[PDB]
Amino acid sequence: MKPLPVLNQDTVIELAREGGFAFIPKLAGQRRIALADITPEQRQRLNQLLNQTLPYAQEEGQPDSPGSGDQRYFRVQISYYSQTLRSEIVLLIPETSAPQALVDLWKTGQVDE
Repeated sequence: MKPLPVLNQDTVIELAREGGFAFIPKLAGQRRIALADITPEQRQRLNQLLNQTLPYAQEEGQPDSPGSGDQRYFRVQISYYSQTLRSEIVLLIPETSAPQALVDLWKTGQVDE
């Protein structure tokens, strides 16, 4: 088993949602976090922060919640640089098919299990 690349000093998660019908800033919802662009403490505090916010935040509205737009899609780009494996992984799939991993990656951004 080789689960997703755990958040390390060489991990970079970047997710962005687009689609709908009209190009509107509010429909951006972009989130690019690069651990390699911050300090060790900053990373740990960041992960713990967001995670600690989950139980302190509202509830999710199913893998695909209602709203405006006609064609929505999620784009998750996981950039991981290791010794044996050094590359990035981009995934783009419509919201209508957005798996729990996608909806969870944009919300928590942590390995699903």
